[PDB]
Amino acid sequence: ASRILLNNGAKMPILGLGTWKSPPGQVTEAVKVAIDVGYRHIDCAHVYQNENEVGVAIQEKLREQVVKREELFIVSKLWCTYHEKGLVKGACQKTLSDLKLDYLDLYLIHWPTGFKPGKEFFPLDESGNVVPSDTNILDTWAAMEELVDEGLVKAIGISNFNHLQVEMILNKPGLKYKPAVNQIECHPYLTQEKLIQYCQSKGIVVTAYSPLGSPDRPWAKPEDPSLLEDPRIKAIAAKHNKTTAQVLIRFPMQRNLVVIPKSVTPERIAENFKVFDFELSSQDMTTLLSYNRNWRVCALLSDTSHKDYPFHEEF
Ligand SMILES: NC(=O)c1ccc[n+]([C@@H]2O[C@H](COP(=O)([O-])OP(=O)(O)OC[C@H]3O[C@@H](n4cnc5c(N)ncnc54)[C@H](OP(=O)(O)O)[C@@H]3O)[C@@H](O)[C@H]2O)c1
Ligand SMILES: O=C(O)Cn1ccc(=O)n(Cc2nc3cc(Cl)ccc3s2)c1=O
Repeated sequence: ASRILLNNGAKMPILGLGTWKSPPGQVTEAVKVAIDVGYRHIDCAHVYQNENEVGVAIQEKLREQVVKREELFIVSKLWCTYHEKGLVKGACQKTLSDLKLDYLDLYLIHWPTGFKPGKEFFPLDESGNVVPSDTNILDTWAAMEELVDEGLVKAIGISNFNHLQVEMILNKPGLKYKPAVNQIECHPYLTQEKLIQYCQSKGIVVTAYSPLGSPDRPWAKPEDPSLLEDPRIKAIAAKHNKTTAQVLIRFPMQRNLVVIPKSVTPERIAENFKVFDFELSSQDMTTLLSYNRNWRVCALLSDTSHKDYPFHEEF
């Protein structure tokens, strides 16, 4: 299928467009091209500082009668500096206003960690440590629940939560909505078998981010492993007469995951969509999973001491 069923009864397209690091100057066109070749899910975030430009793309294609809103699946994320209960609605309404939407299909707690509230997205002390806020996961969740109850969002979830932090919400006394989705880093070098096992066994859909290894991540090192340049994957792709990326995208799809590859390059936006016309074999799958090195690209070492930092646990 092209969409997966969420616990709120809605269907989420398994392929969406990533927008982290998509420059404002270029993401409007990115989103317009994506919608034209068939993407219906867009992954956004206030912290990406481009939601206005996404918004412009979406409104235009609506008005062009290319798509209707009910066909779109728009995701955004509550940033760490807005975890306080009194800050959540405003944060959501800023995103809705930027995107020019009257609701979000899915809204996620971006990271489990709260940061000191203020203008700066990554507030630092004088020694380079990120300054936390005195917020906890459960209170933030209750604020997320309100947004559903108020019709601002159809569904809520989490992102970058380890299985203990997921359990905390699941077991929350007086829980109103279970998380629909957990959006985590996932690719052949970080295959997340245990967390995916956990999440799926709980009826929680897993979305795979940085499926191509985020080669444009601002802290990349030349010596870092590169999925897109991996000769082993290239060979699997050539066998299927597909590109390396196409394979890297088809891989999470065959694990019953949602996947959200990012591009602002029109030809790669279309390339990345052409993944519904082939299947990776059982061996292929097995082979890609064996490349796991539990290697992640998205972490924040300056925040490792946070009580809620997620990657100290095994999964
Ligand atoms: N929840 C979170 O904490 C979190 C964290 C990280 C990412 N995510 C989400 O996941 C999305 C995807 O992850 P990502 O942006 O980190 O990286 P990604 O999708 O793994 O890779 C994006 C990089 O790959 C390039 N690229 C795209 N298609 C290509 C192709 N067919 N061939 C060769 N290169 C290609 C892009 O180049 P161009 O764009 O220049 O073409 C860009 O430099 C993000 O944009 C964001 O929406 C969520
Ligand atoms: O947030 C995004 O979607 C993209 N993104 C942007 C900047 C960046 O440094 N990172 C790494 C982070 N790691 C943590 C780790 C934790 Cl515990 C909290 C926040 C972050 S941010 C990043 O993933």
